[PDB]
Amino acid sequence: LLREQFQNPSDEAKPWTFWYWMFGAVSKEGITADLEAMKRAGLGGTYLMPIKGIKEGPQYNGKAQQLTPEWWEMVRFSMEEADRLGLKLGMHICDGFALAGGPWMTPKESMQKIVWSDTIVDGGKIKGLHLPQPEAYEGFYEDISLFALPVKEEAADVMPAQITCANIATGNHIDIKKTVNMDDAGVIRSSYPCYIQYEYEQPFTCRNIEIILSGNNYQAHRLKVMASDDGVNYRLVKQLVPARQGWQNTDENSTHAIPATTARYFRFYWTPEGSEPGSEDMDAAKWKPNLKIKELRLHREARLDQWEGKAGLVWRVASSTKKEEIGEQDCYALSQIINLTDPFTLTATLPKGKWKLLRMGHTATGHTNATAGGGKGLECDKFNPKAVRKQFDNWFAQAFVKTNPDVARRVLKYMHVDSWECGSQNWSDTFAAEFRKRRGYDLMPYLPLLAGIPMESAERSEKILRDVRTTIGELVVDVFYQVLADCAKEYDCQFSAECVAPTMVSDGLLHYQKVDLPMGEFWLNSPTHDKPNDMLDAISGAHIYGKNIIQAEGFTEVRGTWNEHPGILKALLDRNYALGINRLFFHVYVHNPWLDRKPGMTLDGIGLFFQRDQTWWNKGAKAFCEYITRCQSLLQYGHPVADIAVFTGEEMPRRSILPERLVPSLPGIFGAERVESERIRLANEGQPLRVRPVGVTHSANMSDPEKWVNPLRGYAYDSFNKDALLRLAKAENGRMTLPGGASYKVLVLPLPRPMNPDPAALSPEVKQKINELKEAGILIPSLPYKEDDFSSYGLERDLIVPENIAWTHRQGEQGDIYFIANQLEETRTFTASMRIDGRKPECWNPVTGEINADIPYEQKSHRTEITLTLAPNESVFIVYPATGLEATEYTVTFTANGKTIQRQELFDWSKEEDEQIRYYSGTAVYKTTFRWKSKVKEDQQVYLNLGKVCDLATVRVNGIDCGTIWTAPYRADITAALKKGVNELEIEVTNTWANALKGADEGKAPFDGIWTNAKYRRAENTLLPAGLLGPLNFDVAN
Ligand SMILES: C[C@H]1[C@H](O)[C@@H](O)[C@@H](O)c2nnnn21
Ligand SMILES: [Ca+2]
Ligand SMILES: [Ca+2]
Ligand SMILES: [Ca+2]
Repeated sequence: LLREQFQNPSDEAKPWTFWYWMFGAVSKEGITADLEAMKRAGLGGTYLMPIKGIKEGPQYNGKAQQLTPEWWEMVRFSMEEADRLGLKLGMHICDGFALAGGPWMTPKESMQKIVWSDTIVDGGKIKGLHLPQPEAYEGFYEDISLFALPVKEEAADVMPAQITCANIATGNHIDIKKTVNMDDAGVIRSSYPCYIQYEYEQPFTCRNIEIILSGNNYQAHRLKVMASDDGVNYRLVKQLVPARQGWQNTDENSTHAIPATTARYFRFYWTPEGSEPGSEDMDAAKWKPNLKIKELRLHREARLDQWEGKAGLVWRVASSTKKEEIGEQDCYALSQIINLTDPFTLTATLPKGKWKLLRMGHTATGHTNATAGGGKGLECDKFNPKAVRKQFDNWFAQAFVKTNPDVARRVLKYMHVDSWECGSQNWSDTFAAEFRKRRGYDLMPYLPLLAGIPMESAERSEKILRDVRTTIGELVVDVFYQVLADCAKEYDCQFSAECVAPTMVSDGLLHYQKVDLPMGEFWLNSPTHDKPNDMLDAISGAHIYGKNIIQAEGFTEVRGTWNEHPGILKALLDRNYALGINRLFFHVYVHNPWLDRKPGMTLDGIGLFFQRDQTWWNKGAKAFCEYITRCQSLLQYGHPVADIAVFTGEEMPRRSILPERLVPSLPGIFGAERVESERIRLANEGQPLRVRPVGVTHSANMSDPEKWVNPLRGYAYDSFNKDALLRLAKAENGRMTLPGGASYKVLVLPLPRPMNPDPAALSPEVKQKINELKEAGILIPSLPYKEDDFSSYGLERDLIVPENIAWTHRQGEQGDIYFIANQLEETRTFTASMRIDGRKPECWNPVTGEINADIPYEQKSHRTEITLTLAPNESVFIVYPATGLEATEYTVTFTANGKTIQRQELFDWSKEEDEQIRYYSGTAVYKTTFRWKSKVKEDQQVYLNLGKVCDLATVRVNGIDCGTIWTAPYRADITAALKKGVNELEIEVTNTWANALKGADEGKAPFDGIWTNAKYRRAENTLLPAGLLGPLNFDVAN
C-alpha cells in the first residue's frame, strides 16, 4: 500500500543534513544539542564534515583540531549520541569539503601532470650537457622521455615589442578612467571598446597567442586579431573564440592559434558586444564584461589551438584546429624526431643542424584539500589504485578504529565524495600501459602532443589527444571510483557521490555507475554559483545506471542574509523534485559550540543557515521535514518515467546536456516563444548586469533554472552516454530499455553544440548500435524537429499543464504517481491532463497528509483530466491505483525577552515604537477568545484563515494542536477542536533572524546573547514585516 507509506513513511524517505564543524570549535554540549534538534525535526541522518582548523580561525579558541585525540573523542561522542537517538552518520573521504587529500600524501603519490623544458643546441658530438630542470613541485620531478626535434625556422619564438593601447568607444557617455590602460606591471584593463597594439623592430611571424591571465577573464579570449606592414592598413587575422571552461580554469594559460602572419604591427581589438551570457561551461562569462589581461605572448613555433585543454591539463572544450592554422608543413613526422631517452647531463651524437631538446617528465599538480584543517595536504593521484586506497585507510577507515568500533559499525553507514575541486590531471606511472590496453596503440612516441606540438597532421594530433582525454576519464571511474566502491562494500557502507565535471576531464555521467547514491546540488539565491548541469549529471546518471535514490545537496546559499525560512524554500525544492531528486540533504547545519550565543557559528555566512538556533527550528524545520518525508516516500516509489533520451556524444570532456542547449535541435518541442526568448537572451544586447545576492554583480542573461520548469512542455528527458548505449541499451517493444527501469521511446542525436562543436565523429560501434535501435522501432528524429510534440508518431505528452507548473511521474506495480507543483506565487485553477486511460485518480496533500479519494475527473481522448486549485507554491500528488473573526483583546507574549502587551488590533512588530518589539526576532504567543454560535454539523469543515503570516504559525484551539502553518494556504483545520460558545485561541508566530541582527548591528539588540560570524545583510536596510498580520476569518466548507 502506497497509503501506508504516505502516512507512515520509511526511514529511507527522511531528509538528511550536512553537519559542518568550523575551525575545530566543537563541544559535547553543542553536539548533544545538535543531534537532538536533528532528531526532533525528523531528520534521518547527517554527513559529518569538519571545515578548516585553529589556524584559519584562531579567534574561536577551537580545541578539536582534526586528527588530534580530542577531535577523535568528539567524533566518538557524536556516534554514541547518534546511536542513542536513532540517527545514521556519513563522513567524507577527506578533511574539508573536497576532495581526496591528506598530510600522509607525498608529491609522488599526488595528482600528476606532464611537464617539460627545452634548449636549442647545435648537433654533433654532445658531451656532458646540463639540461634545464622542468617544473618540480617541492623538488619532486621524474623524467619520462627526451626528444630531439629539427628546428622549423631558426628565429626566436618570441621577440620584444613596443605595446600601446587606444580607446575607440565613441558615443560619449563614458567614464574616461575606465577606458583601456596598462599599469606598471604591464596588466591591461578596459571596460570600453579598444585595441592593444604590438610594434616589432622587424616583421615578426606569429602562429599563436598565449593569453596569460590573473584569475579568469572571459573577455580576454574575445580579441579580434588584426595585422599591418605599413602601420595604417590593417588586415583581419582571426576573431578569437573562447574555449568552453569551468570555474577552475587558472592552472594553465590559453593558446589561440592563428594563420601564420608576418607583420611589423599586430592589433587586438576588443568590444564587449557579442559576449555570451555566463553558464557552468563558460564560467568566466558570469562576471562583469571587463577586459583584463596579464600578458599576451605572441609565439612563432606551431602549436595546436587550445592545446592546454586538449592535453587534459584543465577542463576545456574547443574546436579542432583548422588546416589554415596547422598544415602538414607545421607538424613533425615520427621519422624526423630522434629519441634520446636511452643516452640520458646528456652525452650523445646527433646529425648536423640545430636541434630542440624537449626534456619531458612528470610532477605534482600542487592541489590540496584546501578547506581542511588538521587533515590538510596533497590530493591523491586519481589514477593510482594504491594512493586511492591509502587515502581511504588514513581518514574514513580510521573512524572505525579510533572511535568505538561497535558503535561505528551501526551508525556510520555512508561514505561520501563531494564535487571535485582539485583540477585535472593527465599522467601517472601506469598511464602509458592503461592507454595501450584501452586505446590499442602506444602513446609514448606521441608524447610531444601533450605540449601541444603538432605531429603528422592537425587531425591525427587531435584524434590522439582525444584518446588521451578519453583514457583520463575512464581512469577516474575504473581506478578512483572502483577502488572507493570496493572499500565501501568492504566496510558495509553506501557510497554517495557528487559531480566530477567541470573541473576534472571526464565523462560527467560515467562515474555514477560505481556509486549507490548519485548526488546533485542546487543553490538558493545564488545564480553565479548554482549548478543545474551538476543536477542533471546526477539525475541522468542515476536514471541510466539504475540508481533509484537520488540525493541532492540543497539550498546552498553563497551569501545568507537571515531572512530565509521554509515558505520561500518550497518552490525551489519542488522544481528539483520535478527534475528527479528524491532525498534532500540540507546545506548546511553548522555546529554552534556555545549554548549562550545565537544564531552562532556559520560557514562564514554561506547558507542555508539550517540549525538549532534558527528562530523557526523547533516547529518550522519539523513541519517542512514532514512535507519532505511524505514527498520523498512517493518520489522514491517505483521508477521515474521519461520518454526522451538525448545522446551526449563523443567529445571529451563531456557531460549531461542542459535544456537550453537542445533548443536549436528541438525548436518544435520547446515552442516558438522559447525559441524567441533564447535568441533575445543569447544576443545579450547591452550585456546587462544584475546584483544577486547582495554584492554579487553578474550577467543578467545568465541561464536561470527557475525559467526552465517543464521546458519540453509535457515530456521528460535524460542525458545518455556512449557507455550506456553500448553496454546496457536494449530494444524491447519499440522502446530503448536499461536495467533499473528506464524506458525511452525517442533518442535525440543533437546538432553540433558549444560542448561538441566539431562534432566528434560517431565511432562505428555507436553507428551500429543506433542503427539496431532505428530498426527495433525507436524514434530517432531528423533535426531540427519542428512539430509541437511527438503525437504524429503516437507519443503524446505525459502531462499537459500550463506554464510554471513543475511535475514528475513515477510508476511501479502498485500504480502511477504525478507530482504537480505550482511555481508562481498566486492561487491558480487549471486543468491537468495526464497520459492515463481509465483509472480513478486521487489527490494526496503532502503538507497536511490528507488523502482525497473522490475527486472529479473527466476521461477524454483516452487521457484523464482534472481541475486543480493550487495556492501560491502549492504541490499535490495525483495517484492512480493499478465570515470574519470577532476576538476579544489579544495578549501577546514575546518569549525571547518576556515582553507582554495587550492589543485589540493585530500589528506589524517592526512598526512598534518599543525597540524590543520593533527589532524582535523569534517567537511570540498570541492568546485570545472567540464566540462560535452553532454546533459543528456533520460533513461540515471549519478553517481558521490566518491571512498574512510573517512567517510561520502554530494554532492551538481549546488546547488542541491544529497544525504548524508555514506555506499557503495559511489556514488551520480547527473542525475537531471547535466548541459551542467561548473558544480559546492560542497562536505561536515566529519570524526570521534578520530584524534582531539589524537591531544588534545598530546597538538596539532586542535581547542578549546575539552573536554570529555571518556578516552579510540585506542591501535594502529595512526591517522585515513580522507577526500575525491577518486578517483572521473562518471558512466553513463541506
Ligand atoms: C559551500 C561549499 C559546499 O559546502 C561544498 O559542497 C562544495 O562543493 C562547494 N562548492 N562551492 N561552495 N561549496
Ligand atoms: Ca558540493
Ligand atoms: Ca552526437
Ligand atoms: Ca552544449
